[PDB]
Amino acid sequence: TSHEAGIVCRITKPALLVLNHETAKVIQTAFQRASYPDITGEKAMMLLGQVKYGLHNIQISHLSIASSQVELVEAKSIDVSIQDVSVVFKGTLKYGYTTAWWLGIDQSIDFEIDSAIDLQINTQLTADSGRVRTDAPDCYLSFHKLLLHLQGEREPGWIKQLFTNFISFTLKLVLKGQICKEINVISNIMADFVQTRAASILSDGDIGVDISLTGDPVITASYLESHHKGHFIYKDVSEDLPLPTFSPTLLGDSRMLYFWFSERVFHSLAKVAFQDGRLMLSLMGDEFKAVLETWGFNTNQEIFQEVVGGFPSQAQVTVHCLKMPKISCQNKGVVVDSSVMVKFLFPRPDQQHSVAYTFEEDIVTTVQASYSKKKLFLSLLDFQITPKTVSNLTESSSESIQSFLQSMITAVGIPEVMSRLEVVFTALMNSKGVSLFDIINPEIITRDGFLLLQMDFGFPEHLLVDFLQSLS
Ligand SMILES: CCCCCCCC/C=C\CCCCCCCC(=O)OC[C@H](COP(=O)(O)OCC[N+](C)(C)C)OC(=O)CCCCCCC/C=C\CCCCCCCC
Ligand SMILES: CCCCCCCC/C=C\CCCCCCCC(=O)OC[C@H](COP(=O)(O)OCC[N+](C)(C)C)OC(=O)CCCCCCC/C=C\CCCCCCCC
Ligand SMILES: CCCCCCCC/C=C\CCCCCCCC(=O)O[C@H]1CC[C@@]2(C)C(=CC[C@H]3[C@@H]4CC[C@H]([C@H](C)CCCC(C)C)[C@@]4(C)CC[C@@H]32)C1
Ligand SMILES: CCCCCCCC/C=C\CCCCCCCC(=O)O[C@H]1CC[C@@]2(C)C(=CC[C@H]3[C@@H]4CC[C@H]([C@H](C)CCCC(C)C)[C@@]4(C)CC[C@@H]32)C1
Ligand SMILES: *[C@@H]1O[C@H](CO[C@@H]2O[C@@H](C)[C@@H](O)[C@@H](O)[C@@H]2O)[C@@H](O[C@H]2O[C@H](CO)[C@@H](O)[C@H](O)[C@H]2NC(C)=O)[C@H](O)[C@H]1NC(C)=O
Ligand SMILES: [Cl-]
Repeated sequence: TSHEAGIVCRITKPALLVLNHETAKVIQTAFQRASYPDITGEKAMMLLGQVKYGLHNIQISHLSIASSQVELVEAKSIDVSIQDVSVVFKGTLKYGYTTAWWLGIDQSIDFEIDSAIDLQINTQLTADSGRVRTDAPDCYLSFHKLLLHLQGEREPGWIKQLFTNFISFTLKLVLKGQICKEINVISNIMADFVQTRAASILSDGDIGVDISLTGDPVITASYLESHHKGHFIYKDVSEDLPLPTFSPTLLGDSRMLYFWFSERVFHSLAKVAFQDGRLMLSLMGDEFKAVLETWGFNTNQEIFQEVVGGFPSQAQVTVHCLKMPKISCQNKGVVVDSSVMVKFLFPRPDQQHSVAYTFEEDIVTTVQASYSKKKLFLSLLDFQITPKTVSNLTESSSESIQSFLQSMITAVGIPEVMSRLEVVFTALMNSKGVSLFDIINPEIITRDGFLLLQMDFGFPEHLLVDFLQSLS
């Protein structure tokens, strides 16, 4: 089929398989969070009269898991089978022979309950409140054993029989209610957390993002796919604009993670970014000098002397966008068409001899992108510069002074701004946790109308441990 979405996330079977390595940590958390209530009553026992009993303070004492498999069922669910969770519970048995007063005082015996269980959890994914919800109403438990063992192996005659006939089957059913219920809460905590962190990665100060879902997620034998709006929000105003169409066939399913972004999302980001007054740069005395030195030039050079010239520590250059930049994705790259104002001031003791220029121009850049060693790299495939109105502010002006400045915009300006841009977007990623992941051979691929992120990842097994630990 086809979906209306600004942003699409596709998590493939291979990704689930490396995620499955930590299924046991999740099941462990579920058992540790479950409540096991006191089992009490007072029953007539054979030859022994009314006996009042209670199993008390049931606590998990040991828990291990043998293995887990994961399978995607087309249009239905993510199905995880877990074999041989062995749980040892401990508790305290308290009873007294109520009617048989001649048999002596009430008793207290420590016990353990030993079980082995296979679980089958079939999780369905649905949209709720623009959020992906998880639901496993089909959560199967199969007990291999549930055996009571008293400390000291005491048997007056009524205990093993009572446990077997009145206690285990209703306990099994209580166990299932608690475990399955708690599998459901952890699953929804983990789903909601990812979504909130996704949104956080796309947010900054007064800039937020709406990644509300546009329909129920999709499951096939090969992947699962969520479709989001991707509208940027500025000071809590958003524009609920029509959604671009998305075609599932656009994506492969061999990498672990695919992210498809419409160019409409870039339009949205350029829009709020411009509104926030962010698309600007200022270089004063020694910052201007430092920028030239980065690109292999030097304010003390002969060729800079007529422009800068005597007081290079007092140079001033500003760039700012005049209107919102225009961003397109194309097969060749991402094209940003920017209308800028570049202002120069290289003062002299006499202000009449200060070189002072302003350049209104469109600069169009075709850019390709790389991710490597935890950094974003931006590449210039080509550029075009078309001035609209150049102004000199003093008499100190010449076709060759103007052409020096233009050449600086081109040779130093463009590559400097690109450098600053990649540094800024890399720091936005890092500060939101992206650095912590092992992103493996990611590809950034531009096409007509959309950008593609494809990658494998490594899951630092300690990150899930700490998150589950942080749940308390
Ligand atoms: C679409 C991207 C917009 C930028 C591309 C336009 C090309 C540039 C066009 C013209 C250049 C002229 C001006 C050059 C100066 C910019 C270069 C630079 O020097 O610096 C980049 C700055 C960051 O500088 P600054 O914030 O300190 O402001 C400084 C301003 N002053 C001090 C007043 C607060 O501007 C920014 O980066 C703006 C972006 C910040 C967005 C923050 C929200 C985080 C959201 C998402 C993260 C990534 C999205 C993931 C992919 C989804 C698809 C969209
Ligand atoms: C993480 C999901 C990866 C796989 C899904 C890929 C889809 C990606 C979609 C969108 C991108 C969103 C990014 C994913 C979220 C992690 C981002 C992250 O890098 O965040 C780091 C933090 C660590 O510190 P902090 O929480 O204090 O935040 C403060 C962070 N600072 C201090 C660095 C600023 O948090 C953490 O890493 C918490 C890590 C544990 C949370 C796992 C939640 C669900 C993941 C796996 C489920 C395992 C179940 C196995 C069953 C499989 C059966 C199929
Ligand atoms: C992994 C590398 C991350 C680094 C990526 C850096 C790229 C940054 C750039 C752009 C950010 C893109 C923003 C896009 C918006 C995405 C929206 C977005 O966040 O989509 C998320 C929606 C929910 C979910 C489908 C997901 C994640 C994992 C899923 C969960 C894993 C386990 C969960 C099971 C239910 C657990 C069952 C266990 C039990 C023992 C039976 C499961 C499947 C629930 C749903 C999530 C992606
Ligand atoms: C001495 C100096 C005097 C000169 C004065 C200066 C004068 C200069 C004047 C004007 C300069 C203007 C020209 C420069 C404009 C260049 C435009 C320019 O560089 O535009 C680029 C801006 C960043 C971006 C939007 C882009 C394309 C790629 C995008 C990236 C793709 C994925 C990236 C994700 C966030 C990361 C996911 C990776 C994951 C962690 C695995 C993403 C979306 C970041 C944003 C970029 C185009
Ligand atoms: C900006 O410099 C002007 C002199 O420069 C030339 O003309 C520019 C338009 C530009 O093409 C540049 O490359 C050329 O070198 C200057 O313009 C005029 O004014 C002065 C004094 O009134 C006059 O002597 C000069 O000959 C005039 N030139 C022309 C061709 O019009 C202008 O004064 C200056 N701007 C300001 C406000 O300082
Ligand atoms: Cl006894």
